Amino acid sequence: NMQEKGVSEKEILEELKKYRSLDLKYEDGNIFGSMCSNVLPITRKIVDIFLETNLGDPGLFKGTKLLEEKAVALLGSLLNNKDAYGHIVSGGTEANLMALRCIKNIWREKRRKGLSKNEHPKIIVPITAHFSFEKGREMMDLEYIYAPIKEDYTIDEKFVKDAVEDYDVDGIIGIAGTTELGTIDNIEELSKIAKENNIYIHVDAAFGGLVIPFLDDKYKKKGVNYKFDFSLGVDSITIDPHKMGHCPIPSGGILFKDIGYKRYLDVDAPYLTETRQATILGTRVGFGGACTYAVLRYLGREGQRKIVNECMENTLYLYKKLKENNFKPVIEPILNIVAIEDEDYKEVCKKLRDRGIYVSVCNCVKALRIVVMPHIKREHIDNFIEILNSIK
Amino acid sequence: MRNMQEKGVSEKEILEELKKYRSLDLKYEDGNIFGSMCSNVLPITRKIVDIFLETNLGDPGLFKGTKLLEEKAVALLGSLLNNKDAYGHIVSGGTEANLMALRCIKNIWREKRRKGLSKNEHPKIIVPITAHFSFEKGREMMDLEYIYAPIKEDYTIDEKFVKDAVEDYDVDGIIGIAGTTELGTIDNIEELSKIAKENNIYIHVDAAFGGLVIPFLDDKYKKKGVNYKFDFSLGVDSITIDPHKMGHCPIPSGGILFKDIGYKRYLDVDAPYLTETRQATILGTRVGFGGACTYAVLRYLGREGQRKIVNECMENTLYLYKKLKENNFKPVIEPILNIVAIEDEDYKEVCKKLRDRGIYVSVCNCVKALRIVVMPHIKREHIDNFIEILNSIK
Ligand SMILES: Cc1ncc(COP(=O)(O)O)c(C=O)c1O
Ligand SMILES: Cc1ncc(COP(=O)(O)O)c(C=O)c1O
Repeated sequence: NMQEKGVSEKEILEELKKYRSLDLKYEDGNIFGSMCSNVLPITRKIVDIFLETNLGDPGLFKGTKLLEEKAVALLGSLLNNKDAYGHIVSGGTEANLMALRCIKNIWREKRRKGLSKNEHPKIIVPITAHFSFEKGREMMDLEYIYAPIKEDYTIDEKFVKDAVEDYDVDGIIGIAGTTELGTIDNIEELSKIAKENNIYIHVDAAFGGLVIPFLDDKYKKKGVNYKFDFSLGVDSITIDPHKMGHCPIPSGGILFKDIGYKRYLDVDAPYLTETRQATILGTRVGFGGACTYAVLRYLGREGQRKIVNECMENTLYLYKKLKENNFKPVIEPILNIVAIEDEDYKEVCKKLRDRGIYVSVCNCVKALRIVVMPHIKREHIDNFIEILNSIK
Repeated sequence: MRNMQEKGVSEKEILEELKKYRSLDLKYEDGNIFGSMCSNVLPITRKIVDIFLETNLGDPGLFKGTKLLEEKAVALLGSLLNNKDAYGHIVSGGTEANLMALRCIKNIWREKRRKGLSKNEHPKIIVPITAHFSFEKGREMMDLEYIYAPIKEDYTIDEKFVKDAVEDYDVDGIIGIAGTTELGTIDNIEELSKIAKENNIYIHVDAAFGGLVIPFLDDKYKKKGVNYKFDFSLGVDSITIDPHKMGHCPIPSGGILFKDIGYKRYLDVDAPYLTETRQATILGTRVGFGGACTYAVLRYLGREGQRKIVNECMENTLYLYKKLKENNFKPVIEPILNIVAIEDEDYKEVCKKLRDRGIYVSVCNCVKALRIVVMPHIKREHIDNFIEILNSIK
C-alpha cells in the first residue's frame, strides 16, 4: 500500500539491494541459457550520461539522435550496406515486429490496388523461428506457411522454392543464428528465390549478427552457409547489441536496405518534434544508440573477434567435455550455442536449477540448451558437467 | 566515424566524442523544453538503474528479486488506483501498455467469434478522437475497427454518442482517457464504466499521464462539475499509467494494470526456452530497472512528496495561465491538469519561430494551438521568459 510519509533514500536503497541479492548474476557461473550477459563497463557511464534523453522526441536531443544514426551506420557498414536505414530499438522482438509490419504494409498496398489475391499476408517462416514471430502472427493476423527444417536444423530451401511457386507469398523469413541451436539458414539461396520472385526477405540475425562477422576461419565448418547480410540483397536484418554486443537492455537493432522502406512504417505523431515515427514504441531510450556506437568503436573488429574467439573456445571445450562424459550434443556447434540431448530434458533442467545451474531447453528437439556467453568460463563448464553427471 | 575499423579506440576518446554529441542536446533543467511529458529523473533512480542494469524481466526466474520488485511496483500502483488485486507489468511505456489492452480486447473478441457468439468480423472499439497515436499504431497493426467518438466543447468524450453506439453496434471495447495528450482533460469514466458494466463491454482507461497526477491533486485545483474518478473503484478492466512521465522515473518505465490475474490468459504467448514459459508483454527481453525505480520512487516520496511535486506543477500551470490571459493570449481551456494550450491560427509557424529563439513547445492535433506540458522542470522564471519571447514574436 501507498503510504502518506516518504521513506529515506538510504532505507529504500537497502531494501532494493536485499531484493537484488536474490537475483542471479551473470559473472557467478549459474546462468547458462541466456543470450544476455554482463555489459561492457564503459556502457554504465554512457547510460548515466544519456539517461535523460528520449528518441521518441528526437528534435529535443539532436546529438543523441545523431548518435542513433551513427550506431545504425556502423551496423550497416558491418552488414555491408552503407545506406542502411534503421533504428536502435527495444530488442529483437520490436525489430522483428517492424519487419513484419513492413511486409504487411507492402501487401496491404497491393491488396488495395486489386493486386493481391491474399486476404492476409502469406509469410514463409521456419519452425525454428523465435516466438516474437508468433506474437506478430497473433497481433497482425498474418498467415504463416511454416517451413520444415532439415537434419542440420536449417530451413528446407526446396520447400521454400516450392511454396513460392504454389502460393502467392508476401514474405520470407531466414534466421542467421537460431535461438535454439545457433544454426544459420541458407540466406544466399533464400535471397535468390526472393529476388527472382520479387518477395521481401527478412533476416533474423538478433544473435548471429554480432557473432558471424567476427567468426575466425578456425571455427567455420565445411558446407555451412555464413552469408546472411546486405551483400545478398536482403530487405531487412534484425541485429541485437544487448545480446553479443555487450550493451545494456534496451539495445535492439533493425536495419532496412534503404530509406525507401520508411514509407511502409511511418505513423503520424502530431504533437512531437518528429511528426513521423517508424518505431512501434514512442517514448524510448537514447542510451542504446550511444552504447552501440561506443562499443563498436571501443572494441573495433579486433576486440569483438577476441571476445567471440573466447566464446568459441569455451563452446568447443563444453562440446569436448560432453562427448568425453558420454553426452550427446544435438549438433557440432556453429556459433556459441550447444544443445544436449536428454529424454527427460524438462525435469533435468528443473533438477539443475535446484543445484544452482540454470540451463535453457530447446523447443524443436528434446534437449538442454546452453548459450556460451562471455560470462561462461571453463571452471563453470567443469562445474556444470560434474553436476549434470551427479544428476544422471 | 561511420565505418567499422580493425583497431579499437580508447575509452577517453570515445567518451569525449559522446560528450560533444550530448552537448548538442537540450536539457530539461535549462528552460528550453515546454512540450514534453518527460522531465528530469529523481536523482535516486540513477543509483537504481546501475544496480539493476544487468537484469532482464523477460527471464524472471534468473532475477527473482527484480521480478518481486516489478510485482510490488504494480501492487503499489494498484493500491493507488483502488485495486489491491491488480495484475500487470512495468513495461516500456504507455504505447506498449495500450497495445496490450487492445490485444486483451481482441482476444476476448476472438474467443466469442470462434464460439459463434460475435457477429463482428473484426473487433469494434469506441475510441475518442483525442486518443493518443499509440491507438492508431494498434488499429493499423491489429486490424481493429474503430468507432470514432466525438468530443464535446470541453474536450471530453460525448457520453451520449457512446451510449448510442453501444446500442446500435456490437461493441468489443471502449477507450476512456484520464488526462488527454493534448489538453490534460478527463473523460467521464464513471458514465463510460456504467455503460460498459451494464452491457458487459471491456473498458480501458488511458491514464498514462493523469494516473500519477489526479490522485494527488489538491482540492484547490479541482473544478466543480469536472469528473476526477477514473480508477478501479469504477470497475474498469485495465488502466495504462506511466512512471516515466509524472512518476519521475527513467525511460523505460511504463505501466499496464488489469483488474485481476484472470486477464493474463488473454495475453500469454509461449516462450519455450525461458525460465517463465508464458509472456504477456509485447517485448521479450526488457529492463528490470523500471519496476525497481517505480517501487522505490513511490516509497521515497510517499503520497506527501508526490502531492507536493504535483501541487507545485499546478501552481506553475495557474501562473502560466494568468500570464497568458494578462498578455491577451487565449488558452484553449482553463487547465485541468498541468497542461495549458494556447489558441493560435498560426500555431505551426509560431512554434517554429519559438524554437528559432530556443523555446521548444508542442502543438495540438484537434485544435489550432501551441501546447505546453508544465512538468516539474518548468519554473516561474521559465514561464516569464517564455511570455517575453512570445510577445516579442508578436
Ligand atoms: C533469433 C532471435 N530473434 C529474436 C529474439 C528476441 O530478442 P529480444 O528478446 O531482445 O526481444 C531472440 C532472443 O530472444 C533471438 O534468439
Ligand atoms: C495519454 C497518453 N497515452 C499514451 C502515451 C504513450 O506513452 P509512451 O510515449 O511512453 O509510449 C502518451 C504519451 O505521449 C499519452 O500522453
